[PDB]
Amino acid sequence: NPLYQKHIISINDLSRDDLNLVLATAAKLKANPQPELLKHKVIASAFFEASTRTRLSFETSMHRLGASVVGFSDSANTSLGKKGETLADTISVISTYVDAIVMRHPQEGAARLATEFSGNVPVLNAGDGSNQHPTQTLLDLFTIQETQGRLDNLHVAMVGDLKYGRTVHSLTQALAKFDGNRFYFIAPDALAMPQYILDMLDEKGIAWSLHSSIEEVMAEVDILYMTRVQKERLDPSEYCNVKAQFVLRASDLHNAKANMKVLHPLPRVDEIATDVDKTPHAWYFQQAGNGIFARQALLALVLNRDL
Amino acid sequence: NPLYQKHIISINDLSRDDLNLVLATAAKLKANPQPELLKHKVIASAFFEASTRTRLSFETSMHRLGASVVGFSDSANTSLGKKGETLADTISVISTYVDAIVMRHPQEGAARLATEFSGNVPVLNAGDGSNQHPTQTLLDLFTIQETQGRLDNLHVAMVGDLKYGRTVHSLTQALAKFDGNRFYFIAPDALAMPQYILDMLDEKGIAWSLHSSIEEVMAEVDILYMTRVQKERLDPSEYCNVKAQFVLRASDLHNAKANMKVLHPLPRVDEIATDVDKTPHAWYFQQAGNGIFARQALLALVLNRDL
Amino acid sequence: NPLYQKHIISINDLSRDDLNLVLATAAKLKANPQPELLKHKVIASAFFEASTRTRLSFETSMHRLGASVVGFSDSANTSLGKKGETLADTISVISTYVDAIVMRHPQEGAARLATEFSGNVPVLNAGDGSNQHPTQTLLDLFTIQETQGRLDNLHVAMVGDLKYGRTVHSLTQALAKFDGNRFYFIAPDALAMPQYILDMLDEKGIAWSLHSSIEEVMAEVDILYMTRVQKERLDPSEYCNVKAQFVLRASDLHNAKANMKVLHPLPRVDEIATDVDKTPHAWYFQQAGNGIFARQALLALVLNRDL
Amino acid sequence: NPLYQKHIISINDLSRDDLNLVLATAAKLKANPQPELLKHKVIASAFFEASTRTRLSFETSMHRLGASVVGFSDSANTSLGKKGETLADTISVISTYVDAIVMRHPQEGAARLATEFSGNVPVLNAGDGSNQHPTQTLLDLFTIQETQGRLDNLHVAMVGDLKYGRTVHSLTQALAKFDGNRFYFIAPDALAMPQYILDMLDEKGIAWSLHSSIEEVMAEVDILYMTRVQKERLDPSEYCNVKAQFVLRASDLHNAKANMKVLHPLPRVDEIATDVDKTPHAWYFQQAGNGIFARQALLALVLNRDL
Amino acid sequence: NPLYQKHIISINDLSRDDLNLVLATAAKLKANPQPELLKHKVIASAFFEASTRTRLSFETSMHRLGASVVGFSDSANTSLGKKGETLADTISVISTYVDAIVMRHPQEGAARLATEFSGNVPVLNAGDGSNQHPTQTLLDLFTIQETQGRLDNLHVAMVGDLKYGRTVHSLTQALAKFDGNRFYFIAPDALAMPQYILDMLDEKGIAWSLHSSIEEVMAEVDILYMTRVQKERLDPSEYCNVKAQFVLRASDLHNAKANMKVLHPLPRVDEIATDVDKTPHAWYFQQAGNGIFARQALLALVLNRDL
Amino acid sequence: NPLYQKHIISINDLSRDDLNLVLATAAKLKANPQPELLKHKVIASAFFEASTRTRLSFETSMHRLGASVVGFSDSANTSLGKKGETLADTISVISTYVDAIVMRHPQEGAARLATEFSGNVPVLNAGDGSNQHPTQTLLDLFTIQETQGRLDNLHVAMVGDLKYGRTVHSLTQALAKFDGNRFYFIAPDALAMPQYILDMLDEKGIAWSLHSSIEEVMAEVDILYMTRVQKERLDPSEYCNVKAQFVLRASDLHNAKANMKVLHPLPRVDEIATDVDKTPHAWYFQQAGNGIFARQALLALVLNRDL
Repeated sequence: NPLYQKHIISINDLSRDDLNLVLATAAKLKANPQPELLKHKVIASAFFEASTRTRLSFETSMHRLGASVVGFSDSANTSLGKKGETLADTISVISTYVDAIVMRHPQEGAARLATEFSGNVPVLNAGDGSNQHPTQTLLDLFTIQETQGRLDNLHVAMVGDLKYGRTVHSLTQALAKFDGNRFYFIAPDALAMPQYILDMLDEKGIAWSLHSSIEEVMAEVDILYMTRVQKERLDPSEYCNVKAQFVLRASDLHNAKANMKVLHPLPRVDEIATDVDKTPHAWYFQQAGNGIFARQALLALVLNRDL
Repeated sequence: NPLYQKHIISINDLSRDDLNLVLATAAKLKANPQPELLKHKVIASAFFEASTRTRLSFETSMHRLGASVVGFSDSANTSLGKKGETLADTISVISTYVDAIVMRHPQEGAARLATEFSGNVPVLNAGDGSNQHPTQTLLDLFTIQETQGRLDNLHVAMVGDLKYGRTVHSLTQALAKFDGNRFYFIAPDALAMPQYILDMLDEKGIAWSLHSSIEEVMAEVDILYMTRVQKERLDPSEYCNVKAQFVLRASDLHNAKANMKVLHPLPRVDEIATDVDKTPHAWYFQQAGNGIFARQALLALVLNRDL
Repeated sequence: NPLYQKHIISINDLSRDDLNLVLATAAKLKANPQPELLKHKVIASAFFEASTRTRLSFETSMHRLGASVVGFSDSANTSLGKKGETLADTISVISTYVDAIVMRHPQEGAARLATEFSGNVPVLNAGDGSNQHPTQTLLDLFTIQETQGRLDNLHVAMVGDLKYGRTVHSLTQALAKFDGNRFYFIAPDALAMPQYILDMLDEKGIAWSLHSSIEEVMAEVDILYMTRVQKERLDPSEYCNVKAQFVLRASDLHNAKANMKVLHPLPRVDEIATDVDKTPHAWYFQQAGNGIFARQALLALVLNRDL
Repeated sequence: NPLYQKHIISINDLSRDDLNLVLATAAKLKANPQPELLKHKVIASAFFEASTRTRLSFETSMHRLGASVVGFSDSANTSLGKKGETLADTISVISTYVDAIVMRHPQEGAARLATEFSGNVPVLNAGDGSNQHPTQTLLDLFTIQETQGRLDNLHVAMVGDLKYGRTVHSLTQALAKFDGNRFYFIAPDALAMPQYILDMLDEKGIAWSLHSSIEEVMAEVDILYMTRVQKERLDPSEYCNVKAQFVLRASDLHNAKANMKVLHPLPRVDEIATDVDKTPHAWYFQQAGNGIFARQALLALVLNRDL
Repeated sequence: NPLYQKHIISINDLSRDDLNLVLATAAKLKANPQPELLKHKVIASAFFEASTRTRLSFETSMHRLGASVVGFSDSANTSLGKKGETLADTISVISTYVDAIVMRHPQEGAARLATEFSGNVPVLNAGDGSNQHPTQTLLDLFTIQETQGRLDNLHVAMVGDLKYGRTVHSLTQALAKFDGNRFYFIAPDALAMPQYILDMLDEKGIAWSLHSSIEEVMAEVDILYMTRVQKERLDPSEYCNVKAQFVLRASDLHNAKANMKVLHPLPRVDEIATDVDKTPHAWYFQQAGNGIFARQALLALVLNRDL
Repeated sequence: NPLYQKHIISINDLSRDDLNLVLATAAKLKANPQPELLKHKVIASAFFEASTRTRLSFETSMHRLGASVVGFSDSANTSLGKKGETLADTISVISTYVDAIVMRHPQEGAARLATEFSGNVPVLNAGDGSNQHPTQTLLDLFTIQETQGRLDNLHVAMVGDLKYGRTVHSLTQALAKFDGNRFYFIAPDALAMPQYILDMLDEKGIAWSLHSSIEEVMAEVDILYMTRVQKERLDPSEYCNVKAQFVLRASDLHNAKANMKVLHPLPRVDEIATDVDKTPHAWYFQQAGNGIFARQALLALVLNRDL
């Protein structure tokens, strides 16, 4: 168990074998629950910015494995919020209480920074600004493997705010660990996929391309990964991109392949019309449900050495 | 068990037998706790408006039966609060996590709407604007039965904001399912009992009347059900009714019958003077305590098929 | 077990034997956990002002002993916050639900007041304005005993905001129960140790003195107890004292004794430079960690009669 | 010239001869302007609450007579607004600068209070909370005399917020100084004409009556004086009366007498439909225009001894 | 005198002869002031949105001609601001007081609307949202004629926010009334010159072109008219254009013609570096100073029939 | 006339002869008004922070001499307030309109800075943060000369906030220009008279001393100059000094000399009890009234060359 007590900060820190281990464990737990695997563990749920899916799915997963939970959903009633306490001190103190810390924070690098102050307590990154979202990627991969039967040789389009989308940074890096995947990036110029991601793809000799509409790749993709504009992260010089520039409607799916799935880490705003919800391609709610198995798997592996 | 996996949205959806089943189960649990009845259940506590009694009594009840709890007490740190997510999407995602959803929301019909998006997950309405409050009614009935020995042939006065009082809408409908109850409604004209409630009573041939003071019915009632003006729900054209128009003081109880109990779903503001708290008639804190047994009963029946 | 079902409001209400019992129990639990001691207990975590350490350490302690937790971290989404409910009514209702109430409130005397409305439910004071903080004192004593091997015949300096520091009021009273302790108080004139504390020391014939710098006592102390200026409690006529008047830096420790420990109930603001964190004297994070054992001990003793 | 250097605070302080003198002077100025009557006077325009008509008509009148103006339209940038200065000190200082003070203030009695601090400088009350509005009354009388040819033996209805309407308090008192006027008061019960006004009418043996609609007096009135609900002055227990309870529409004028005029001190909100503006009865804009002649007259008489 | 009592709302309503009359009058007044031309006039200065140049230059001009001024610089202390009065009623009442109304309002068409309610009182448009600014254009033309000796056969570049720039809408229309002018428009795509302006130029057979930098027209222009991004008028989908896209620096003027002048209606933000202020081309402060003569001229012509 | 077109920024820039010229002119105008001295002048009243006395007395003085006034009492509705315009640009533009600028601004050095952008237009400093208030000093000197018959060989106490009191900085410098004055400074340590003032007194060999109560100098002073704590200028580390530390009551005047006058530039807050107002020593309202003659004098001298 390479994941035992491992900090889970960036997909960059995980190997393909690490990913495969989590996915296999998640599949096993989906089939055979272990209500007491983490009995007598107490885990911190430390959310410094808003969340519905990530926090509630993480906490549910903790309880499904028998662990207890303490924490907060915003910093306003913490001593950090009201008394001037630093994040470093906050983590140091919490790490004397709990067996693991799940943390979401608006600043890039906050989770990595937390590991410097958490002593021997594993930190799991539930999102650090626009940087990384490794556990979203674990459930995304689980979902892709479940619907496509594999994680290699896929055609994957990512649409929307790729600049600020921590979801796509992690997912692109993860898929780049498998053979022969092909990427299509569709974003406003201002919210393009960051150069550092593209450079990584080039170093690996991975094929990718840019496009100005969903329509021009619709016939070719196995996975259409839609994203929300990260409104709360935008620089003022980017506010013209607040409205979704690419909106998916049911009619846009006319030439989609039979195996194609529309994914979306959620929440969605204007980028997916609700009429998509009724097509066989809509898979974002199934995807969200898979967060339970992916996160149970990760918690079990990080907190229980014996496989 | 007719309640197994049933959505609990409106008293209108429940039969008298349903009510009797919950009450009998609540009495049984009051006498013989079952700390593990709901072991391995995880329940969502989804509160979109303020609550003390309803949320904490519901969560306590969950723990008393061995269930775990995830959720929120306000929408501000959810993706609905900060990222523009719809309520429908919120429920859809939460329903992939938990075994039941307890939900309170400021908009009439929100709980019913949630059932359209919760898939196979039971929704329990902890209050939907000024509409329904079925679990308050369950504990009210439990309390009335406990102090009066029956739910039929009672004289019941309801006082205060009957227009916006979801408590009295549900309770009136429930009591209308039993034989021979007599209702006295005492409210400002602007906050009168809604016509749809009155029409229902007329269809059943149930006796009711309107009055302009507590004093004129005090000698006749078995139950005096006081309510708070629903200040946060009032239309501007109703702000003159913010102050309690009927205030109960200990001296007003001089001609009360020996069996008479003052109920109040709470919280109270100005409508009950604290000197009432010392009289044998004051029963609102006992009533609140009965929320534990009523809500345990409901949870047990909804989530465990075998009686 | 003298602590069984005892309200824990003020150090004034506890005897030296009471304190010794908690400390011995805490040491025992540190060595031999009891994951099921409080199984089937449900405890209220009722926080009406901000907290990181106190609330999370208390809740963790509850879970470590197998108890469940319900409550809130601020009053904003309670009926007290939104519907005008009194604190008295709030406590009365919560006390019908839970087996104990842990409460922090911004008003001096609030915890004592709560005991008047909690019926047969024990109230544990997690801080009542600038008055008392008994559980901070329990962990402080545990920490002092752990590093000094005793609680008598010590030289203890307290620095910073002693007027509003509920931490030092409780700790001074506790240490005054043991033989031969010597106190050094270092505070701005405006935030001096309250006269009522000093009078108590005089009645017991306890030696104490005032000083205008850390340096003048550094060579003599076993414990340097630093505090944060209670900014949110200051009268406007005291705002000049918001900035720490005594700042501890690593260089100030040049003549500290080898056994000397720097304590701080935390959070800290400007009063301890982070370079202190690396010296052998820094013990505030260890101190915070001891909150788990002290609070487990207190919960176990209050809620389980059999030792 | 009885008005020379007279404080103009309440209609109560003026005699019928005083009123007649202002009106005759206003008529004369309407016919023959005196651009230099007040040359070398400087007058303070001191407005502590909002105004369009009163302030701009007063200042225009000052300039039409050759006077200069200094002052403010709100207290926010005065030392009273930002530095904690009392109203008394404010008036004392301003009275060392100017030849007269025109003052509007939200508190009843403020203008009277100002006269205690203004030394030998005349104060003219442009409205003091819900109390008096003497200069509105002067222009109202001018307008009534202009359209009816007299101020005696009229039938005058006043409609709307009579409780808080400083306009109607002053106007009723003024009209009560002439022979044989008959009053009809039409107001919500909560905003009825104050008892002190009614008592005055009774002492003089003046006929008045209350009515619950405009329609029931429409055929009989010479003057229909409409008013705005004084929203910014209402007690919370009066907020149900924010919406106009009596709305005048053109169709309501079907049985109005040929000489009947609709007056309104303005601003109007919902109480007069704009279709009234086109009928021969609409006279509120003419009325507002007469503020120039009435206020010129008052200024000329107060500030220039020689008639 | 074609301008006598004329509403001055849009440049569209003025002829080339009208413009020439104002300019000739302005030149004459610049050379020979008439301190008493408008003695005994009172003019309203009615500003419903912010202004430095327009309001103060207009009021100064009024005083230079001997007129008096009443009004407001924001609507907050008017009855429109605090009592719910409509703009229409506001204008109707003010028009009974004054001899002319100068009005600036945030809504396009507000000045035109005012003329419907001002009776026989001339309205002068000091800016109506993003629509028209006729008096800015009068001073611009005066300034162009002063520096170029003519208003025909010029090369004029307009730069910045041409969509929301009421300044350039009026100025383009005015210059289109003279022979042979050539326009260069340099704007972000989102803030391009409105189609209705361009269509007008096409109808007249006027040469114009679009460009993406100042540099590409610098060598050819007689007038470089810079503008501020109208931040307070931008739609959210335009917020990316808040920062000036074209910034003029002294070094950019290296190939400017000797007669070239940089104009800017002001205020400027980031679009003109202060090092331009020292070059012979900088003429925006001279331009602002010419507002006095242009506005005196307009006031004199509108309010005094005899030339 | 050395003052003709002179910028009036700091008392430091004026000679004793300059001061004597203003005072003699003020006395002459007090005795013989000149209603047309400044006819055809237009002056800017540019107030960027709150004022009652300074702005209204300045504007009154302008009108008393026949000048007109344009300006603003706060920056909120200027283009500086709403459109991002710099102060420099604001002054540059205003200086093309008016014959002089009276300016008050919250930032030290703002008036001096304005002179760099005002071209040939004189700037008169009505207060620049905590720095200078030259026109307050002119009226103070006028008042001292009026009550003491001289400006030399006086005993003058200054009390309150001397650090932030622009009033006392200017007044101390002015009095230091005359022979043999003796100063007593009474202030909280935190708000002591600035060192740069004290150094100036030392360079001139002027006697001064510090005291901790009004009482210890009461018997010796000719002038008791009280001041308000400059609350809006205080650093947070000074907020303990918000309440007046020295409060003057009528009883404190028991041993005052018969010629002693209490001055206060006003507004006052808590530092002078209103019972002082009735004693012969109270002279602050007379002092404020003298602002008219001092400011008329200054305006006349600055704007009219011929004496």
